[PDB]
Amino acid sequence: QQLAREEKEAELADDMEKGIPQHLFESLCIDHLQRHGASKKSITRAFDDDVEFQERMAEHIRYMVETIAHHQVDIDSE
Amino acid sequence: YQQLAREEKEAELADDMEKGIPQHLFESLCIDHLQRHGASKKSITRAFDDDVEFQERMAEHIRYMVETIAHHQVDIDSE
Repeated sequence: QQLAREEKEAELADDMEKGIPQHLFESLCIDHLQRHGASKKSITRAFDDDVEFQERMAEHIRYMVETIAHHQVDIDSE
Repeated sequence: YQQLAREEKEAELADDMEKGIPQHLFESLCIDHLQRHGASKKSITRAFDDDVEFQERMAEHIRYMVETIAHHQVDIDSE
Protein backbone atom coordinates (compact mmCIF):
# COMPACT_ATOMS: atom_id res chain seq x y z
CA GLN A 1 0.00 0.00 0.00
CA GLN A 2 3.04 2.22 0.50
CA LEU A 3 4.22 0.20 -2.50
CA ALA A 4 1.06 1.17 -4.40
CA ARG A 5 1.74 4.82 -3.49
CA GLU A 6 5.29 4.64 -4.86
CA GLU A 7 3.79 3.28 -8.11
CA LYS A 8 1.47 6.28 -8.46
CA GLU A 9 4.43 8.61 -7.80
CA ALA A 10 6.64 6.86 -10.40
CA GLU A 11 3.89 6.96 -13.05
CA LEU A 12 3.15 10.61 -12.32
CA ALA A 13 6.85 11.51 -12.45
CA ASP A 14 7.00 9.68 -15.79
CA ASP A 15 4.47 12.16 -17.24
CA MET A 16 5.99 15.22 -15.60
CA GLU A 17 9.47 14.39 -16.92
CA LYS A 18 8.09 14.62 -20.47
CA GLY A 19 6.87 18.20 -19.97
CA ILE A 20 10.24 19.33 -18.71
CA PRO A 21 12.70 18.71 -21.65
CA GLN A 22 16.30 19.88 -21.31
CA HIS A 23 16.08 22.84 -23.71
CA LEU A 24 13.93 24.68 -21.15
CA PHE A 25 16.94 24.81 -18.79
CA GLU A 26 19.31 25.70 -21.63
CA SER A 27 17.00 28.55 -22.59
CA LEU A 28 16.92 29.62 -18.95
CA CYS A 29 20.75 29.69 -18.86
CA ILE A 30 21.24 31.56 -22.17
CA ASP A 31 18.75 34.20 -20.96
CA HIS A 32 20.19 34.62 -17.40
CA LEU A 33 23.91 33.81 -17.59
CA GLN A 34 25.09 35.91 -20.54
CA ARG A 35 25.23 38.98 -18.24
CA HIS A 36 27.45 36.94 -15.88
CA GLY A 37 30.19 35.95 -18.29
CA ALA A 38 28.77 32.77 -19.80
CA SER A 39 28.44 32.90 -23.60
CA LYS A 40 25.89 31.13 -25.81
CA LYS A 41 28.67 28.80 -27.11
CA SER A 42 29.57 27.55 -23.61
CA ILE A 43 25.97 26.96 -22.47
CA THR A 44 25.34 25.35 -25.89
CA ARG A 45 28.39 23.10 -25.59
CA ALA A 46 27.20 21.98 -22.16
CA PHE A 47 23.69 21.17 -23.39
CA ASP A 48 24.32 19.80 -26.91
CA ASP A 49 27.86 18.29 -26.75
CA ASP A 50 28.71 17.39 -23.14
CA VAL A 51 27.57 13.81 -22.56
CA GLU A 52 28.26 13.74 -18.82
CA PHE A 53 26.35 17.03 -18.36
CA GLN A 54 23.33 15.87 -20.36
CA GLU A 55 23.07 12.72 -18.20
CA ARG A 56 23.56 14.51 -14.86
CA MET A 57 20.99 17.00 -16.16
CA ALA A 58 18.49 14.13 -16.82
CA GLU A 59 19.22 12.62 -13.36
CA HIS A 60 18.26 15.83 -11.59
CA ILE A 61 15.17 16.60 -13.68
CA ARG A 62 14.02 13.09 -12.71
CA TYR A 63 14.75 13.89 -9.09
CA MET A 64 12.89 17.24 -9.34
CA VAL A 65 9.91 15.55 -10.89
CA GLU A 66 9.91 12.55 -8.44
CA THR A 67 9.90 15.05 -5.56
CA ILE A 68 6.96 17.03 -6.86
CA ALA A 69 5.16 13.78 -7.79
CA HIS A 70 5.57 12.94 -4.10
CA HIS A 71 3.91 16.18 -3.00
CA GLN A 72 1.16 15.87 -5.66
CA VAL A 73 0.13 12.55 -4.08
CA ASP A 74 0.32 14.11 -0.60
CA ILE A 75 -2.29 16.68 -1.69
CA ASP A 76 -4.33 13.92 -3.38
CA SER A 77 -4.62 12.21 0.04
CA GLU A 78 -5.67 15.37 1.96
CA TYR B 1 50.96 27.07 -10.96
CA GLN B 2 49.22 27.82 -14.28
CA GLN B 3 46.45 25.16 -14.12
CA LEU B 4 45.44 26.14 -10.58
CA ALA B 5 44.93 29.77 -11.66
CA ARG B 6 42.69 28.48 -14.48
CA GLU B 7 40.61 26.39 -12.04
CA GLU B 8 40.43 29.36 -9.63
CA LYS B 9 39.18 31.55 -12.52
CA GLU B 10 36.65 28.81 -13.46
CA ALA B 11 35.51 28.75 -9.82
CA GLU B 12 35.07 32.56 -9.59
CA LEU B 13 33.25 32.67 -12.91
CA ALA B 14 30.92 29.99 -11.43
CA ASP B 15 30.44 32.15 -8.33
CA ASP B 16 29.30 35.04 -10.58
CA MET B 17 27.03 32.90 -12.78
CA GLU B 18 25.38 31.30 -9.76
CA LYS B 19 23.86 34.69 -8.86
CA GLY B 20 22.03 34.70 -12.18
CA ILE B 21 20.20 31.47 -11.30
CA PRO B 22 18.14 31.80 -8.09
CA GLN B 23 15.85 28.85 -7.39
CA HIS B 24 12.59 30.69 -8.07
CA LEU B 25 13.48 30.87 -11.77
CA PHE B 26 13.17 27.06 -11.76
CA GLU B 27 9.97 27.03 -9.78
CA SER B 28 8.47 29.27 -12.51
CA LEU B 29 9.80 27.00 -15.24
CA CYS B 30 7.95 24.17 -13.49
CA ILE B 31 4.66 25.93 -12.93
CA ASP B 32 4.78 26.99 -16.59
CA HIS B 33 5.39 23.54 -17.94
CA LEU B 34 4.22 20.87 -15.49
CA GLN B 35 0.55 21.74 -15.13
CA ARG B 36 -0.25 19.99 -18.41
CA HIS B 37 1.75 16.99 -17.25
CA GLY B 38 0.09 16.09 -13.95
CA ALA B 39 1.40 18.64 -11.43
CA SER B 40 -0.65 21.29 -9.63
CA LYS B 41 0.80 24.68 -8.81
CA LYS B 42 0.59 23.75 -5.10
CA SER B 43 2.75 20.58 -5.51
CA ILE B 44 5.58 22.48 -7.22
CA THR B 45 5.51 25.30 -4.69
CA ARG B 46 5.39 22.84 -1.85
CA ALA B 47 8.62 21.33 -3.28
CA PHE B 48 10.31 24.71 -3.80
CA ASP B 49 9.21 26.40 -0.54
CA ASP B 50 8.41 23.73 2.05
CA ASP B 51 10.85 20.92 1.25
CA VAL B 52 14.27 21.69 2.77
CA GLU B 53 15.98 18.67 1.23
CA PHE B 54 14.68 19.67 -2.24
CA GLN B 55 16.07 23.16 -1.76
CA GLU B 56 19.54 21.91 -0.84
CA ARG B 57 19.75 19.42 -3.70
CA MET B 58 18.38 22.12 -6.01
CA ALA B 59 21.07 24.56 -4.85
CA GLU B 60 23.75 21.93 -5.42
CA HIS B 61 22.73 21.00 -8.96
CA ILE B 62 22.55 24.70 -9.87
CA ARG B 63 26.09 25.02 -8.54
CA TYR B 64 27.04 21.95 -10.63
CA MET B 65 25.48 23.46 -13.79
CA VAL B 66 27.34 26.69 -13.33
CA GLU B 67 30.76 25.05 -12.68
CA THR B 68 30.37 22.95 -15.82
CA ILE B 69 29.40 25.96 -17.96
CA ALA B 70 32.24 27.98 -16.38
CA HIS B 71 34.60 25.18 -17.35
CA HIS B 72 33.37 25.26 -20.93
CA GLN B 73 33.63 29.07 -21.03
CA VAL B 74 37.30 29.15 -19.94
CA ASP B 75 38.09 26.40 -22.48
CA ILE B 76 36.63 28.67 -25.19
CA ASP B 77 38.69 31.55 -23.77
CA SER B 78 41.85 29.54 -24.59
CA GLU B 79 41.30 28.29 -28.18
